[PDB]
Formats: sequence, structure tokens, C-alpha cells
Amino acid sequence: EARKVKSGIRQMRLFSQDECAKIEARIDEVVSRAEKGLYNEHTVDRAPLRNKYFFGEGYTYGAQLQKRGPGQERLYPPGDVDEIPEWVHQLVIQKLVEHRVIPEGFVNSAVINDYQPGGCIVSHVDPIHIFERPIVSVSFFSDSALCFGCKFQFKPIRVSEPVLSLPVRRGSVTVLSGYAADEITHCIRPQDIKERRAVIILRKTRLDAPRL
RNA sequence: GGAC
Ligand SMILES: [Mn+2]
Repeated sequence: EARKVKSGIRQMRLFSQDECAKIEARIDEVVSRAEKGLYNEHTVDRAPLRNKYFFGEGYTYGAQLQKRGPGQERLYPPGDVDEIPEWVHQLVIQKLVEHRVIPEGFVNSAVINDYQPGGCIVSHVDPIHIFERPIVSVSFFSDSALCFGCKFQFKPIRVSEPVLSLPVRRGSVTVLSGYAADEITHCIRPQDIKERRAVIILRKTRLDAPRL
């Protein structure tokens, strides 16, 4: 299963320090605008140590699901979340298309996940009924790891030993497909977030993805 | 400090 996950992982260094510093400033400006109430309601998802910023297409998850279950996550109504920022197209998405990571016109969803030290996201599969593959992630502000096949326990939070631990370094691009994207959860453990880390996740929603 |  660890070997199976490996076949679906593409990881490469793509962004330089100056490019990360420019984007990390754009991330800091996204956080500032969200704190000023200048984004649409569903653009900003707030949790104690993690903030999610949905552009282009957002999704419901977790406790926002009244009926929890496989296939229950939903996209928001059309045109609800804010459009992908121009700086995301030029700085992040044009670099990925020019380096053949994804086709042009693939990405219609750009989500920025912002983690404070000790933050996490519990094990999950990116909803197969919502998102097409592959899943592209670009990390910022610090180095961390992406873990697979972890079982979470709570009160207090405990995370089982990962099937695979993948270091995700600042400026590196992580791509998930196949088994690593479909047949096993991925997560972030609190111990792996030692400083603030942000990741811009570029995805393609399916033509049949249900909306709220 | 909680997406399976
Ligand atoms: Mn995910």
C-alpha cells in the first residue's frame, strides 16, 4: 500500500525563493482582505488553527454536512465564491501550465489552506464525486509533510503512524493521482506544522459535481 | 485546536 501510494505521487521543486516571497505576500493580502469582510461569505472558511480560502469553486465539508457520508460534500451555488485572483493565474497557474504539470484550462478551483503552528486536517479523500484528478498542491511559508492512511483519534488528537510521510517543501509542487488520490486518505498532522504553512491547491471540478 |  505504501508502494501503491508512491505510484500516484509526483513532486518537484518549481518555485524559487523570490517567487515564493511574492506569492506569500499575496497570501498575506488574501488573509487581510478576508479579515476586513471584503470577500464573499463562502470564500472564507475559518477553523481554530486553519483557514481555507475558496476561489472559483468551493466545497462543503465536515460539520457543514448535515448528513455526513460518502458523497455528501457539495459545491457552492454558481458564482458564489470569489473568482480566482489574478495573481493566482499569473504567479501560480501560468507556471504550472508552462511546465506541463496540468493542461491549460484544467484548473477552475484554487483553494488556499493557511495553517498556524499545531494546525492539521484530519484524514480524508478529496471528494471523488466533486473533483477530477490529478490534484495539484504548491506549498508556501515553511516545510511540512503530507501523510497518508492515518487514523485520527480525538480528545486529545492522536494520529496513527502514516502509511507514507511525504515531505512537502516550500516552493515544491505535489501532484496526486490514482491510488494516492483515490484509494487512500491524506492528512496533515499537528506535529508536522511547526511554523505557519500555506498551500495553494489547484483542482478541476467534475462536470457532474453537485452544487448546493 | 477535528473532513473519512
Ligand atoms: Mn485534501
